[PDB]
Amino acid sequence: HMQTLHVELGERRYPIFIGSQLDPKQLLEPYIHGQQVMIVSNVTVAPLYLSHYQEALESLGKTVATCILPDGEKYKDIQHLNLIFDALLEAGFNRDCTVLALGGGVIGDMAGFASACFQRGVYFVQVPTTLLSQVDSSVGGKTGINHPLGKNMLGAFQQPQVVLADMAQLNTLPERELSAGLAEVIKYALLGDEDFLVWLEENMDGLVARDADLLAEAVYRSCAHKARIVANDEKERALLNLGHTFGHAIESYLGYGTWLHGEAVATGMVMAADLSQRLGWISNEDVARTKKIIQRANLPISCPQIPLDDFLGYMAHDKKVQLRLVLLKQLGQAVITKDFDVELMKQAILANQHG
Ligand SMILES: NC(=O)c1ccc[n+]([C@@H]2O[C@H](COP(=O)([O-])OP(=O)(O)OC[C@H]3O[C@@H](n4cnc5c(N)ncnc54)[C@H](O)[C@@H]3O)[C@@H](O)[C@H]2O)c1
Ligand SMILES: [Mg+2]
Repeated sequence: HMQTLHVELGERRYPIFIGSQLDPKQLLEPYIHGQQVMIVSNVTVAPLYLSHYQEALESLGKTVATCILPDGEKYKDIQHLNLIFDALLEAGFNRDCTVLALGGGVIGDMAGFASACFQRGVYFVQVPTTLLSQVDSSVGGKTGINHPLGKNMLGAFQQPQVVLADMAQLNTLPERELSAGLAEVIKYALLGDEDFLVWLEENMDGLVARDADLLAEAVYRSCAHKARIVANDEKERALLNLGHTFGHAIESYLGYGTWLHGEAVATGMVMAADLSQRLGWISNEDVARTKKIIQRANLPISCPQIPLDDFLGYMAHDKKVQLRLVLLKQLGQAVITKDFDVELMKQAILANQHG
Protein backbone atom coordinates (compact mmCIF):
# COMPACT_ATOMS: atom_id res chain seq x y z
CA HIS A 1 0.00 0.00 0.00
CA MET A 2 1.33 3.40 -1.02
CA GLN A 3 1.05 6.33 1.39
CA THR A 4 0.66 9.99 0.44
CA LEU A 5 1.75 12.93 2.57
CA HIS A 6 0.34 16.31 1.51
CA VAL A 7 2.78 19.14 2.25
CA GLU A 8 1.85 22.83 2.45
CA LEU A 9 4.89 25.13 2.40
CA GLY A 10 4.85 28.69 1.18
CA GLU A 11 1.83 29.23 -1.03
CA ARG A 12 2.63 25.88 -2.69
CA ARG A 13 1.37 22.37 -2.03
CA TYR A 14 2.63 19.01 -3.23
CA PRO A 15 2.34 15.29 -2.46
CA ILE A 16 5.02 12.92 -1.29
CA PHE A 17 4.24 9.41 -2.52
CA ILE A 18 5.88 6.78 -0.30
CA GLY A 19 5.96 3.08 -1.11
CA SER A 20 7.81 0.34 -2.92
CA GLN A 21 8.07 -0.44 -6.65
CA LEU A 22 6.06 2.63 -7.58
CA ASP A 23 4.95 3.35 -11.12
CA PRO A 24 6.35 6.77 -12.11
CA LYS A 25 4.26 6.90 -15.28
CA GLN A 26 1.10 6.72 -13.16
CA LEU A 27 2.26 8.85 -10.24
CA LEU A 28 4.02 11.66 -12.11
CA GLU A 29 1.55 12.30 -14.97
CA PRO A 30 -0.47 14.94 -13.02
CA TYR A 31 2.79 16.69 -12.03
CA ILE A 32 4.69 16.99 -15.34
CA HIS A 33 3.09 20.15 -16.66
CA GLY A 34 5.03 20.33 -19.93
CA GLN A 35 6.43 18.14 -22.70
CA GLN A 36 10.08 18.08 -21.58
CA VAL A 37 11.79 16.49 -18.58
CA MET A 38 15.48 16.84 -17.66
CA ILE A 39 16.62 13.97 -15.43
CA VAL A 40 19.65 14.96 -13.34
CA SER A 41 21.52 12.09 -11.68
CA ASN A 42 25.11 10.98 -11.05
CA VAL A 43 27.40 8.21 -12.32
CA THR A 44 26.41 5.93 -9.41
CA VAL A 45 22.63 6.28 -9.36
CA ALA A 46 21.99 6.59 -13.10
CA PRO A 47 23.10 3.06 -14.17
CA LEU A 48 20.85 1.70 -11.43
CA TYR A 49 17.63 3.70 -11.83
CA LEU A 50 17.76 6.19 -14.72
CA SER A 51 16.25 3.94 -17.39
CA HIS A 52 13.38 3.11 -15.01
CA TYR A 53 12.33 6.77 -14.96
CA GLN A 54 13.33 7.59 -18.52
CA GLU A 55 11.33 4.69 -19.98
CA ALA A 56 8.28 5.58 -17.88
CA LEU A 57 8.23 9.24 -18.93
CA GLU A 58 8.94 8.40 -22.58
CA SER A 59 6.02 5.96 -22.53
CA LEU A 60 4.04 8.93 -21.19
CA GLY A 61 4.99 10.82 -24.35
CA LYS A 62 7.52 13.17 -22.77
CA THR A 63 10.81 14.28 -24.25
CA VAL A 64 13.50 13.19 -21.77
CA ALA A 65 17.06 14.48 -21.66
CA THR A 66 19.64 13.67 -18.99
CA CYS A 67 22.51 15.26 -17.13
CA ILE A 68 24.76 12.76 -15.33
CA LEU A 69 27.13 14.34 -12.78
CA PRO A 70 30.16 12.94 -10.94
CA ASP A 71 29.40 11.43 -7.55
CA GLY A 72 30.47 13.47 -4.57
CA GLU A 73 29.79 16.35 -2.21
CA LYS A 74 32.99 17.95 -3.51
CA TYR A 75 31.35 18.46 -6.94
CA LYS A 76 28.36 20.31 -5.44
CA ASP A 77 29.58 23.65 -6.78
CA ILE A 78 28.82 26.22 -9.43
CA GLN A 79 31.10 24.62 -12.04
CA HIS A 80 29.02 21.44 -11.94
CA LEU A 81 25.75 23.35 -11.61
CA ASN A 82 26.71 24.78 -14.99
CA LEU A 83 26.72 21.30 -16.55
CA ILE A 84 22.99 21.15 -15.86
CA PHE A 85 22.46 24.49 -17.63
CA ASP A 86 24.57 23.14 -20.51
CA ALA A 87 22.34 20.07 -20.80
CA LEU A 88 19.15 22.13 -20.52
CA LEU A 89 20.14 24.54 -23.28
CA GLU A 90 21.66 21.82 -25.47
CA ALA A 91 18.28 20.08 -25.33
CA GLY A 92 16.43 23.30 -26.21
CA PHE A 93 14.20 23.08 -23.15
CA ASN A 94 11.63 25.83 -22.53
CA ARG A 95 10.01 27.61 -19.57
CA ASP A 96 7.57 24.74 -18.92
CA CYS A 97 10.13 21.92 -18.77
CA THR A 98 10.58 19.86 -15.60
CA VAL A 99 13.90 19.17 -13.86
CA LEU A 100 13.78 15.76 -12.13
CA ALA A 101 16.33 15.13 -9.37
CA LEU A 102 17.24 11.41 -9.38
CA GLY A 103 19.67 10.74 -6.55
CA GLY A 104 20.57 11.68 -3.02
CA GLY A 105 20.57 15.06 -1.35
CA VAL A 106 23.52 16.35 -3.37
CA ILE A 107 21.62 15.81 -6.62
CA GLY A 108 18.41 17.08 -5.04
CA ASP A 109 20.04 20.38 -4.08
CA MET A 110 21.89 20.83 -7.37
CA ALA A 111 18.95 19.99 -9.64
CA GLY A 112 16.60 22.02 -7.44
CA PHE A 113 18.83 25.10 -7.61
CA ALA A 114 19.29 24.63 -11.37
CA SER A 115 15.52 24.44 -11.80
CA ALA A 116 15.10 27.74 -9.96
CA CYS A 117 17.63 29.53 -12.20
CA PHE A 118 16.78 28.12 -15.63
CA GLN A 119 14.60 30.69 -17.43
CA ARG A 120 14.18 32.24 -13.95
CA GLY A 121 12.31 29.17 -12.73
CA VAL A 122 10.98 25.95 -14.21
CA TYR A 123 9.27 22.94 -12.65
CA PHE A 124 11.00 20.66 -10.17
CA VAL A 125 10.38 17.03 -9.24
CA GLN A 126 12.21 15.13 -6.49
CA VAL A 127 13.01 11.42 -6.67
CA PRO A 128 15.27 10.96 -3.62
CA THR A 129 17.20 7.70 -3.61
CA THR A 130 18.90 7.90 -0.19
CA LEU A 131 17.11 7.45 3.11
CA LEU A 132 18.48 10.78 4.34
CA SER A 133 17.21 12.67 1.28
CA GLN A 134 13.84 10.91 1.60
CA VAL A 135 13.32 12.11 5.20
CA ASP A 136 15.19 15.43 5.11
CA SER A 137 15.58 16.83 1.59
CA SER A 138 11.93 16.19 0.68
CA VAL A 139 10.45 18.96 2.86
CA GLY A 140 11.65 22.52 3.32
CA GLY A 141 12.18 23.94 -0.15
CA LYS A 142 15.85 24.75 0.39
CA THR A 143 18.19 24.14 -2.52
CA GLY A 144 21.81 25.12 -2.68
CA ILE A 145 25.40 24.44 -3.62
CA ASN A 146 28.75 24.98 -1.97
CA HIS A 147 31.35 27.70 -2.36
CA PRO A 148 35.03 27.14 -1.47
CA LEU A 149 34.49 29.60 1.39
CA GLY A 150 31.15 28.31 2.62
CA LYS A 151 28.87 25.33 2.30
CA ASN A 152 25.28 25.78 1.10
CA MET A 153 25.81 29.54 0.78
CA LEU A 154 24.39 29.78 -2.76
CA GLY A 155 20.92 28.62 -3.67
CA ALA A 156 17.21 29.23 -3.93
CA PHE A 157 13.99 28.33 -2.24
CA GLN A 158 12.33 25.95 -4.69
CA GLN A 159 9.48 23.59 -3.94
CA PRO A 160 8.86 20.39 -5.93
CA GLN A 161 5.66 19.61 -7.78
CA VAL A 162 5.84 16.10 -6.28
CA VAL A 163 8.27 13.87 -4.39
CA LEU A 164 8.44 10.17 -5.25
CA ALA A 165 10.03 8.08 -2.46
CA ASP A 166 10.45 4.44 -3.55
CA MET A 167 11.85 2.25 -0.77
CA ALA A 168 13.10 -0.37 -3.24
CA GLN A 169 15.85 2.02 -4.35
CA LEU A 170 17.28 1.79 -0.82
CA ASN A 171 18.24 -1.85 -1.51
CA THR A 172 21.42 -0.75 -3.34
CA LEU A 173 22.37 1.92 -0.80
CA PRO A 174 25.61 1.28 1.12
CA GLU A 175 25.02 0.19 4.71
CA ARG A 176 26.66 3.29 6.20
CA GLU A 177 24.41 5.50 4.08
CA LEU A 178 21.27 3.67 5.23
CA SER A 179 22.35 4.08 8.86
CA ALA A 180 23.11 7.76 8.18
CA GLY A 181 19.48 8.18 7.13
CA LEU A 182 18.23 6.37 10.24
CA ALA A 183 20.16 8.91 12.31
CA GLU A 184 17.83 11.59 11.00
CA VAL A 185 14.81 9.34 11.62
CA ILE A 186 15.95 8.82 15.22
CA LYS A 187 16.48 12.59 15.47
CA TYR A 188 12.82 13.35 14.73
CA ALA A 189 11.76 10.92 17.45
CA LEU A 190 14.23 12.31 20.00
CA LEU A 191 13.35 15.96 19.41
CA GLY A 192 9.57 15.68 19.40
CA ASP A 193 7.89 12.23 19.44
CA GLU A 194 8.56 9.69 22.17
CA ASP A 195 5.89 7.39 20.71
CA PHE A 196 7.92 7.38 17.49
CA LEU A 197 10.97 6.47 19.58
CA VAL A 198 9.10 3.48 21.01
CA TRP A 199 8.15 2.40 17.50
CA LEU A 200 11.78 2.69 16.35
CA GLU A 201 12.94 0.58 19.29
CA GLU A 202 10.39 -2.10 18.38
CA ASN A 203 11.18 -2.06 14.65
CA MET A 204 14.85 -1.14 14.26
CA ASP A 205 16.01 -4.66 13.38
CA GLY A 206 13.73 -4.62 10.34
CA LEU A 207 14.65 -1.10 9.30
CA VAL A 208 18.35 -2.00 9.25
CA ALA A 209 17.26 -5.11 7.34
CA ARG A 210 15.49 -2.82 4.81
CA ASP A 211 11.95 -4.10 5.39
CA ALA A 212 10.02 -2.22 2.69
CA ASP A 213 6.88 -1.66 4.77
CA LEU A 214 8.70 -0.48 7.91
CA LEU A 215 10.97 1.82 5.91
CA ALA A 216 7.89 3.36 4.32
CA GLU A 217 6.31 4.03 7.72
CA ALA A 218 9.51 5.55 9.08
CA VAL A 219 9.78 7.81 6.02
CA TYR A 220 6.12 8.87 6.23
CA ARG A 221 6.36 9.65 9.93
CA SER A 222 9.68 11.49 9.49
CA CYS A 223 8.41 13.64 6.61
CA ALA A 224 5.19 14.34 8.50
CA HIS A 225 7.21 15.62 11.47
CA LYS A 226 9.41 17.92 9.39
CA ALA A 227 6.46 19.20 7.35
CA ARG A 228 4.68 19.99 10.62
CA ILE A 229 7.72 21.76 12.08
CA VAL A 230 8.34 23.99 9.06
CA ALA A 231 4.63 24.75 8.63
CA ASN A 232 4.31 25.67 12.30
CA ASP A 233 7.52 27.69 12.05
CA GLU A 234 5.98 29.67 9.19
CA LYS A 235 3.00 30.24 11.52
CA GLU A 236 10.68 26.41 15.91
CA ARG A 237 12.61 25.03 12.96
CA ALA A 238 15.80 25.28 15.03
CA LEU A 239 14.85 22.09 16.90
CA LEU A 240 15.78 20.27 13.69
CA ASN A 241 19.39 21.03 14.71
CA LEU A 242 19.44 18.43 17.52
CA GLY A 243 22.96 17.02 17.58
CA HIS A 244 24.13 19.27 14.76
CA THR A 245 26.31 21.74 16.68
CA PHE A 246 28.31 18.89 18.20
CA GLY A 247 28.18 16.97 14.92
CA HIS A 248 29.46 19.90 12.87
CA ALA A 249 32.57 20.09 15.04
CA ILE A 250 33.12 16.35 14.55
CA GLU A 251 32.80 16.61 10.75
CA SER A 252 34.96 19.74 10.57
CA TYR A 253 37.79 18.14 12.53
CA LEU A 254 37.67 14.70 10.89
CA GLY A 255 37.52 16.28 7.44
CA TYR A 256 35.73 15.61 4.18
CA GLY A 257 34.53 12.04 3.76
CA THR A 258 35.83 10.64 7.05
CA TRP A 259 32.42 10.35 8.70
CA LEU A 260 29.04 10.68 7.07
CA HIS A 261 26.99 13.66 8.21
CA GLY A 262 24.40 11.35 9.76
CA GLU A 263 27.15 9.55 11.68
CA ALA A 264 28.27 12.88 13.15
CA VAL A 265 24.67 13.79 13.97
CA ALA A 266 24.32 10.43 15.75
CA THR A 267 27.24 11.05 18.10
CA GLY A 268 26.22 14.70 18.45
CA MET A 269 22.81 13.59 19.70
CA VAL A 270 24.57 11.43 22.28
CA MET A 271 26.62 14.45 23.40
CA ALA A 272 23.43 16.53 23.55
CA ALA A 273 21.67 13.91 25.66
CA ASP A 274 24.75 13.54 27.87
CA LEU A 275 24.89 17.31 28.53
CA SER A 276 21.13 17.23 29.15
CA GLN A 277 21.73 14.55 31.81
CA ARG A 278 24.50 16.65 33.38
CA LEU A 279 22.14 19.64 33.51
CA GLY A 280 19.73 17.41 35.45
CA TRP A 281 17.06 17.48 32.74
CA ILE A 282 17.05 13.80 31.70
CA SER A 283 18.25 10.67 33.49
CA ASN A 284 21.19 8.37 32.88
CA GLU A 285 18.62 5.76 31.78
CA ASP A 286 17.43 8.20 29.10
CA VAL A 287 21.01 8.62 27.85
CA ALA A 288 21.50 4.85 27.87
CA ARG A 289 18.24 4.48 25.95
CA THR A 290 19.42 7.07 23.41
CA LYS A 291 22.78 5.33 22.95
CA LYS A 292 21.14 1.92 22.54
CA ILE A 293 18.76 2.81 19.69
CA ILE A 294 21.49 4.71 17.84
CA GLN A 295 23.86 1.76 18.26
CA ARG A 296 21.17 -0.64 17.02
CA ALA A 297 20.94 1.48 13.87
CA ASN A 298 24.66 0.63 13.43
CA LEU A 299 25.64 4.28 14.14
CA PRO A 300 28.59 5.43 16.27
CA ILE A 301 27.90 6.84 19.74
CA SER A 302 31.47 8.08 20.28
CA CYS A 303 33.91 9.87 17.99
CA PRO A 304 37.74 9.92 17.89
CA GLN A 305 39.76 12.15 20.17
CA ILE A 306 39.37 15.82 19.25
CA PRO A 307 41.06 18.59 21.29
CA LEU A 308 38.45 20.69 23.07
CA ASP A 309 40.05 23.92 21.84
CA ASP A 310 39.43 22.83 18.25
CA PHE A 311 36.03 21.33 19.06
CA LEU A 312 34.80 24.51 20.76
CA GLY A 313 36.28 26.66 18.00
CA TYR A 314 34.17 24.79 15.45
CA MET A 315 31.04 25.22 17.57
CA ALA A 316 31.77 28.95 17.92
CA HIS A 317 32.57 29.42 14.22
CA ASP A 318 29.12 28.01 13.35
CA LYS A 319 27.42 30.59 15.59
CA LYS A 320 24.18 32.03 14.23
CA VAL A 321 25.12 35.65 14.97
CA GLN A 322 25.44 33.84 22.05
CA LEU A 323 25.86 30.05 21.69
CA ARG A 324 22.53 28.21 21.69
CA LEU A 325 22.30 24.41 21.74
CA VAL A 326 19.45 22.04 20.98
CA LEU A 327 19.17 19.89 24.12
CA LEU A 328 16.53 17.61 25.64
CA LYS A 329 14.21 18.45 28.51
CA GLN A 330 12.78 14.96 28.00
CA LEU A 331 13.24 12.35 25.32
CA GLY A 332 10.96 13.57 22.56
CA GLN A 333 10.98 17.17 23.88
CA ALA A 334 13.97 19.12 22.57
CA VAL A 335 14.55 22.78 23.42
CA ILE A 336 16.88 25.47 22.09
CA THR A 337 18.62 27.06 25.06
CA LYS A 338 21.47 29.26 26.21
CA ASP A 339 21.23 27.95 29.80
CA PHE A 340 24.04 25.42 30.06
CA ASP A 341 27.30 25.41 31.98
CA VAL A 342 30.13 25.43 29.44
CA GLU A 343 32.19 23.21 31.78
CA LEU A 344 29.42 20.61 31.68
CA MET A 345 29.31 20.91 27.89
CA LYS A 346 33.04 20.16 27.75
CA GLN A 347 32.47 17.16 30.00
CA ALA A 348 29.80 15.82 27.62
CA ILE A 349 32.13 16.27 24.64
CA LEU A 350 35.04 14.49 26.33
CA ALA A 351 32.88 11.67 27.72
CA ASN A 352 31.86 10.62 24.22
CA GLN A 353 35.29 10.51 22.62
CA HIS A 354 36.84 7.05 22.43
CA GLY A 355 40.49 6.14 22.74
N1 LIG B 1 17.82 20.85 0.87
C1 LIG B 1 17.77 20.39 2.13
O1 LIG B 1 16.98 20.82 2.96
C2 LIG B 1 18.72 19.30 2.50
C3 LIG B 1 18.49 18.38 3.54
C4 LIG B 1 19.41 17.40 3.82
C5 LIG B 1 20.57 17.34 3.05
N2 LIG B 1 20.77 18.22 2.05
C6 LIG B 1 22.05 18.07 1.29
O2 LIG B 1 22.10 16.72 0.93
C7 LIG B 1 23.50 16.27 0.77
C8 LIG B 1 23.72 14.89 1.41
O3 LIG B 1 22.73 14.05 0.83
P1 LIG B 1 22.91 12.40 0.94
O4 LIG B 1 23.23 12.11 2.43
O5 LIG B 1 21.71 11.76 0.22
O6 LIG B 1 24.25 12.22 0.08
P2 LIG B 1 24.58 11.93 -1.48
O7 LIG B 1 23.47 12.63 -2.28
O8 LIG B 1 26.07 12.25 -1.75
O9 LIG B 1 24.34 10.30 -1.46
C9 LIG B 1 25.14 9.38 -0.71
C10 LIG B 1 25.84 8.45 -1.68
O10 LIG B 1 24.93 7.38 -2.11
C11 LIG B 1 24.93 7.23 -3.53
N3 LIG B 1 23.57 6.81 -3.74
C12 LIG B 1 22.40 7.56 -3.68
N4 LIG B 1 21.34 6.83 -3.84
C13 LIG B 1 21.83 5.53 -4.00
C14 LIG B 1 21.21 4.30 -4.20
N5 LIG B 1 19.89 4.20 -4.27
N6 LIG B 1 21.97 3.20 -4.33
C15 LIG B 1 23.29 3.31 -4.24
N7 LIG B 1 23.99 4.42 -4.04
C16 LIG B 1 23.20 5.51 -3.93
C17 LIG B 1 25.29 8.61 -4.07
O11 LIG B 1 25.89 8.49 -5.36
C18 LIG B 1 26.31 9.06 -3.00
O12 LIG B 1 27.55 8.41 -3.27
C19 LIG B 1 24.35 17.37 1.41
O13 LIG B 1 24.93 18.19 0.37
C20 LIG B 1 23.32 18.24 2.18
O14 LIG B 1 23.76 19.60 2.29
C21 LIG B 1 19.87 19.19 1.77
MG1 LIG C 1 21.36 16.84 9.10
